[PDB]
Amino acid sequence: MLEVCIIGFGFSAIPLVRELARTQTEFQIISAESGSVWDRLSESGRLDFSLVSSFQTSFYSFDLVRDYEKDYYPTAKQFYEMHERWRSVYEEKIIRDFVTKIENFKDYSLISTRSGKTYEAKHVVLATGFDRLMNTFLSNFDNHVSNKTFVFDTMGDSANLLIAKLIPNNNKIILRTNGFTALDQEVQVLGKPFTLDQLESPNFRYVSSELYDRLMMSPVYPRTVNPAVSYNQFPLIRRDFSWVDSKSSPPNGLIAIKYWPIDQYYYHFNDDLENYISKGYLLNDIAMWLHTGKVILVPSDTPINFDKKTITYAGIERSFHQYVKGDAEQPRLPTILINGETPFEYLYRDTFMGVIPQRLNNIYFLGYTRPFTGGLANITEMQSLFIHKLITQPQFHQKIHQNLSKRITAYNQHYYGAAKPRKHDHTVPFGFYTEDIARLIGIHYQPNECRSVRDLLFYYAFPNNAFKYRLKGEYAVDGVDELIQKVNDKHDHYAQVFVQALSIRNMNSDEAAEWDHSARRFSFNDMRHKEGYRAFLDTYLKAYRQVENISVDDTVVDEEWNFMVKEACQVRDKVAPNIEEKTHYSKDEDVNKGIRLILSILDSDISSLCKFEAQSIEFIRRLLQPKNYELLFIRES
Ligand SMILES: Cc1cc2nc3c(=O)[nH]c(=O)nc-3n(C[C@H](O)[C@H](O)[C@H](O)COP(=O)(O)OP(=O)(O)OC[C@H]3O[C@@H](n4cnc5c(N)ncnc54)[C@H](O)[C@@H]3O)c2cc1C
Ligand SMILES: N[C@@H](Cc1c[nH]c2c(Br)cccc12)C(=O)O
Repeated sequence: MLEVCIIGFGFSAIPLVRELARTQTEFQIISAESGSVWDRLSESGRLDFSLVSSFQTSFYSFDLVRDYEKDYYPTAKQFYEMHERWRSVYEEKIIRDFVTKIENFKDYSLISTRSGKTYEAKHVVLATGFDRLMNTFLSNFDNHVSNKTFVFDTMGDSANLLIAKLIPNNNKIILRTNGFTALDQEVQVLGKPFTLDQLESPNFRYVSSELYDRLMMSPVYPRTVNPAVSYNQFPLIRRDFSWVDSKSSPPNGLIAIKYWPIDQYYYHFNDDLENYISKGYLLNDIAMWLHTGKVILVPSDTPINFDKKTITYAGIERSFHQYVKGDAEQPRLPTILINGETPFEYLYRDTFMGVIPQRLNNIYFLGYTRPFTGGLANITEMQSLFIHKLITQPQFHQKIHQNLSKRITAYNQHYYGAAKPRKHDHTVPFGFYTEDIARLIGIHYQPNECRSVRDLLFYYAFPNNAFKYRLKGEYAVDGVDELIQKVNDKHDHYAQVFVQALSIRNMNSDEAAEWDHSARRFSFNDMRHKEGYRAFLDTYLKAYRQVENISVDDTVVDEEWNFMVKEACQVRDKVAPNIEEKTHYSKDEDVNKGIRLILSILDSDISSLCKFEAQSIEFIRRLLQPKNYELLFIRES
């Protein structure tokens, strides 16, 4: 009988197949001939976009140890070509067929296929991905539509990509919204560019959930009164977060869109716009679209006449060309019968770590946990080590399953509280998930074992990418030592994000919210750095039309649209005049000061250590024994 059957091979299954081949575990893959969305987008020539996730979090450790030389955002073409390169390695192990039913029993599972062939396996892994209706909308989208009005009822990464393609052709975008969370995918720290995944320092949650809440949540929750932040200029971008009932922040279930801020897009791509646009690097600054009025937010109750294709706002019956409603992604799961009898019903919170459904036996889910920020690779690489250890080591399989129900209950209370299950429950902060899996597997690090300040920087400030836990130990990948060294040298050993915790150690949430936005350019949604890129935007729109071979008449002025923009931007026109020039930027001066201190005692032992320095050395000493380190779902009962 087959030891392992993997149903679905695209991207999530790659790191698991690598570990099974290394231990020479008997496995077989069954994946359909149709392929994935990247296959459909390749055949139609629609891989002309880039990832919302950084290279260091979007490619696997065993690829990064060879190819990493700098931080950047890969293209969809590079992402798919990596999918194809690995499929070529493992094509001999893939049966091209479609699984239609799985009958799960106490020790094995009976797998049925579309061709009629039957397979038995002791361990079954599902890595089939998700179905999304927006995928087909992207696959049939005509990029030549011009001078039309579009109404979106949902905002997301796919809607933002569609808007990025609609803006340059003089298309007007109406968002009937109940709010959305948008974050600059790259920010500046003292002028230097940082992708947002670099500044999350998740292990500071072990100090206190309140400190880490003040570290992260001011750009999400309306905590600052600073008139330069987008959620003060456009209050309809605010979401209702009354569902949050956990003390772990950012909460599980929170989703955000990652976009190019126009100032960072200009920094990277201005000197070769047409080539970068053709490569897939598209300006998608939703904050810039609201600033210029190319996108307006209207209340969700704004009346739409779907018969006449009109939307009534600002006393205007605005005709629209197309209405866009996003869907909810659902896992591509085949029919699964518990004990061969009872249909299994998927529920993320009824699985352990998104991997182990407790209603089934020896069935594992790979690729259904979504990262809040960064690429899926961080999640699926850690999931693949977790699944591999469960499959190949019976004492670990036993240790996890003996109290599986209690682990799931303890996990849900920690990350969801008393909140009822939501459709977005599968979204987790990547630095929390990778660390949780590392502690479950035993490839984690110990904060009490740091001896120098450099050790505390690596533990707390170095991002919890998958490869961070593959330097030594059971699942070490060769070359990670050089990779971690290269990453440390290019990011000043992450002292800058370490210093942020130093700077807000004695602040309350309101003081930290104001300190976050006291910078000349605060990380996310800074509306002071948009107007200065208006002329560049015109250059961008022209470069886009040349790449796409489009002729767009942008002379006819839409006085009706300008009237709706004025109605929609009343709050902006009231709060933006209150933006005041300042002589000191507290965050910049505090972070620059702390970096000087940290880099001066970088190699000193913590035991071998006039006031800011004194409270910082005390803060550094307390880091050896964090008081919020307990994670109940890690324990065996
Ligand atoms: C438009 C879009 C943009 C994205 N951008 C990013 C990004 O920037 N960064 C990021 O980290 N992630 C991104 N993702 C998510 C992720 O990278 C992709 O979803 C990727 O395909 C990984 O999914 P997967 O390998 O789990 O499943 P897939 O690769 O989608 O599918 C695995 C395979 O399983 C097969 N299969 C399914 N059901 C069966 C069955 N019953 N029997 C047999 N075979 C089956 C399918 O045919 C498919 O070929 C994006 C996703 C989409 C749709
Ligand atoms: N702590 C840094 C970066 C940061 C804050 N909040 C974030 C969220 Br939410 C997602 C990703 C990154 C960040 C800062 O304060 O600028």
